[PDB]
Amino acid sequence: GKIDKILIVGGGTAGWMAASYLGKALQGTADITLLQAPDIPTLGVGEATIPNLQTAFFDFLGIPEDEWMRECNASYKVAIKFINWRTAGEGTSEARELDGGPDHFYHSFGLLKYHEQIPLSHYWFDRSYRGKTVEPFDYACYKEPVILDANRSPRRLDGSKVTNYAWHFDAHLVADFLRRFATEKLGVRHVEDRVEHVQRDANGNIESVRTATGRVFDADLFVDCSGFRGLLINKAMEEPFLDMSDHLLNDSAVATQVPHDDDANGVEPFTSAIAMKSGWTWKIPMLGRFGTGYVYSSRFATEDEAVREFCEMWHLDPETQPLNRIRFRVGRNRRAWVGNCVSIGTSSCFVEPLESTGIYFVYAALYQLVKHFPDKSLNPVLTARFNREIETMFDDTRDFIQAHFYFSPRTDTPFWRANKELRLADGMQEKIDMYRAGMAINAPASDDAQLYYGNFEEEFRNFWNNSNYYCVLAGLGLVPDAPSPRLAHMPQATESVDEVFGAVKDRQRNLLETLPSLHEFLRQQH
Amino acid sequence: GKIDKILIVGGGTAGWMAASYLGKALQGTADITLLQAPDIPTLGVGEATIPNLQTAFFDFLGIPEDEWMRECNASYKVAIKFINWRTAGEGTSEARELDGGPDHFYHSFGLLKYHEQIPLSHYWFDRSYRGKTVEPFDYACYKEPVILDANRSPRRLDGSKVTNYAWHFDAHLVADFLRRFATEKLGVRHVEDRVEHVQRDANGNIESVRTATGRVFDADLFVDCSGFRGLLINKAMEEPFLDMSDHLLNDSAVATQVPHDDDANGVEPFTSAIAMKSGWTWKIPMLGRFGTGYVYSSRFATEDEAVREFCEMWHLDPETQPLNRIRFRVGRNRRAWVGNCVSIGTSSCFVEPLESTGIYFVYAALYQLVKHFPDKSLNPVLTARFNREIETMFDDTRDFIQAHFYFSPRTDTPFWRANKELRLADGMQEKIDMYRAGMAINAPASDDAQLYYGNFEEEFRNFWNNSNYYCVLAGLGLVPDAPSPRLAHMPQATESVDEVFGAVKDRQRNLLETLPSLHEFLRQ
Repeated sequence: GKIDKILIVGGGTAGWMAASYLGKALQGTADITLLQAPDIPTLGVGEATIPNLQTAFFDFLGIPEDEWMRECNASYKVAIKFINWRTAGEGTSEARELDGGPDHFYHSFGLLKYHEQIPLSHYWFDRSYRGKTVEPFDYACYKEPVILDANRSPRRLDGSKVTNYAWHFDAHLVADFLRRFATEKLGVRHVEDRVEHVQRDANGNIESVRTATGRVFDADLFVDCSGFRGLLINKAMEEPFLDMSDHLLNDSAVATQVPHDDDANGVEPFTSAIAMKSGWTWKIPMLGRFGTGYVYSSRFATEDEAVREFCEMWHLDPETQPLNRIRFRVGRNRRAWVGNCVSIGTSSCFVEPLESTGIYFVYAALYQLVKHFPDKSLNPVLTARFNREIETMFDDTRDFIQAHFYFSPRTDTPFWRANKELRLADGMQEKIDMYRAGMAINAPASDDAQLYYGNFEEEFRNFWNNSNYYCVLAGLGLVPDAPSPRLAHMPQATESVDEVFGAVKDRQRNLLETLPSLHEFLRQQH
Repeated sequence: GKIDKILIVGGGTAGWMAASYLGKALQGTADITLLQAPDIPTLGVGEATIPNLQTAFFDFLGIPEDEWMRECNASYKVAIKFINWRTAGEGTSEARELDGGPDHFYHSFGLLKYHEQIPLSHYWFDRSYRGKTVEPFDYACYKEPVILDANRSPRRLDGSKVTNYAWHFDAHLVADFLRRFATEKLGVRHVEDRVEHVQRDANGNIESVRTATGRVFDADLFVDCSGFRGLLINKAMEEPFLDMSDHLLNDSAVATQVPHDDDANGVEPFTSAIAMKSGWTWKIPMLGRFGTGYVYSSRFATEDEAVREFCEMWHLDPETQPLNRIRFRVGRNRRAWVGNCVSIGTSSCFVEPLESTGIYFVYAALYQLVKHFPDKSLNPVLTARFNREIETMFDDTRDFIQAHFYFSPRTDTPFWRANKELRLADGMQEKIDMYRAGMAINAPASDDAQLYYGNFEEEFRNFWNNSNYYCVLAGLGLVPDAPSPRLAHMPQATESVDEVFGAVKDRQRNLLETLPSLHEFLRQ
């Protein structure tokens, strides 16, 4: 028979996302309960997202962007801005000078146009390599950088959208919002209780969960949203966790939230990823405040050193500033789903938030869970395919992230040097090989915005694509060995591409002149 | 420095396709010569194709469908009709009875509708498993079977397309067309001569090709289109061919062209794949003629037996009917491209034409070749990526075709029983497991037709998709173990699905009444 009963263990963000998505997907055909025990609450230190959060998650739920944004005090994200990844020095919020300008580059959500079937990146590098341009890749190929430099809104005062964007918010507010939504609109049962004992049967499946009050919860399917502890997937099911520290040295964070006077300084329409001596710091602007965290490697800095260098960066008192000290569990389970137990969220996998993938990993996995939905016979092929989708989503992100450090030119601290001594995974070395040979890496099948950020399957298959790779690699200074050989056979195309770079320049100038500041737009809403 | 000179060796279908495509892609920036020896030419036994022949090949060349179709006396293909794959007996052109009707099923180019993000196949099976319908998958889910039963045109008299379609033609005619195009409009040099000696250098790359007349041709890149011989890739470069007869028993054919009275019988808008005792037989309708070929396994039938059983099927006289007897090389090179030598066509790989992939393999490889186009330094990464794309293209097709034989329920001859004793490749076994578990296999990311058969990278990535698997597997009688578990959680979706089946029944009925016969349309 069908799954009748689902027990979600863990509240927080993944828990209530799971409750909401499953509540919606299976509405009226399964009874869902979430077990949540109270925890020491943390500061809201900020979460950055990607555009398909609206199209894959909130639209699936039937929640308009305006409804959730209002309740979560959200702001807009047009790009990640990478600061000081190429220059030596202390951890500072000001960009250093590099070749006549600030040491920054953007990874934005813009689409990279094709010209005559070839991505603009390849024409850019062709001209760069032959000294016909010295303009950075991101300024040449995307309208976004010029308007991000001026803190522009991604929407006009009349509401019309000029660029792809996503969101900055306090995760706690979003979890709250979803808890209200699941319990009130979807009849998800909320039980405040603490897991004391997980009972397994002779097949290794979870039979039930007994709580500290002595209540027993049985279900056909268990969803582990307990975070790093992995109370079901690791403690009960004994599934091993794969530590990825031969690829990823960062395992810790110190974080806080800082009041901000938006009236005096405006709001930045981007996340900042500020390179540090032994890691990097996020800055996630919200309304009246920003979230910030130094992600660092315990192998290269003590907790005290990280605290001191994070506080000094922001001119905060390390003795009195409210701080979150976090030790992460980096990596993934050998298998995300085992028996009748599916892990979702950090109980499944975690990588540092360098590319804003944390929330995405939750709803991407829920999408895959519903796609591979079992009945009570729990057909093993469903479980196996789900696992393969999760493993690829994680490993590809792990690789992509590793490359941000591996290809930094910095040699100034033990941390930056040690990153160059790690190996890239085989699959990543293959992409780098291709990239050096002038190939696109996972070119999107279409340069259409909507078809990509609006159709989840397409986006899941092609999650890190050529645009993403060139932003990061060319950003850091890794470029191909020579221009794509095809281009020498396309003289007309290399002439006419001039008008494509020109149309980018025009949009850059026109948007810079007509767009209001992000702050101007936010005040109008509120 | 860039590739300045290309030598194509061999000038049949693949050679002239290669000449046209490269001549177009590299126009004015590379000198191309084609070398072709006068061979005993074969009967035109017919070729069936898939819709992206227009969008990925002829469109690339800038040649309208009307131009080439008229010059190659082409006809229209809407589907492959599989006949007698489920019933015991002799090789006959007429479908036997099975469960109250003819033993046939269609594999159409039509698109399978999604309903509530789920392919129609899944709702069909759910209804079928629960005894709500006895209707075959193809008639439930596609408008095509009903209009194909009546030999309807895929275009109205006014020109409007009512369904996806491809083409039937004599390859010899298209190749001529392409020869005229490459030579007259793209400056490709045609040399009629035989290869006598291929000289290689110290790195093992081809330095030059010397001919029987003593002429010496050098190039930066060599394209082997020499067919099964592999004069360059296998013989000169010594790249091993990988035989794949552990997945595919068929290795031979007896083929001919049969005159056809279109005025009396009409023209079938489909290729027929007619199951035989020791293989299967294609029927490819053209204008006033059909191409036909018995594809068979030499391990199960002698050439004589095949000849007799093929001639008896079509009421031909074996003593006087012109026949081609072919022995195929089944499989692919270990690597399609080695050093400065790229194989394109049957010099590269071959599988029986059960799913009309032969021409597709040429332009698909040509597309990949241009995408991974080298300079004179022959970056090893471009070569390896190209090789990987060819392996996958080929192996996926090999697997899909094996499935046509492995899941046939026939046990009446040694040939049908021996197919069941082969192994499916690990990738294919995984797909079958997924299918049984109620999953879509390689569902199209989009429900949309144009975006699929009109964007090559999209179709290459997703070439055998869920629609194809269901057509063939459900056609043959392999269906999932139980309905997709999701559907029991979608009561509103399984209710509203009825008006989707209804809409198909409607289009069936409507087009059956309003469409001209294919005969009618061709005459125009």
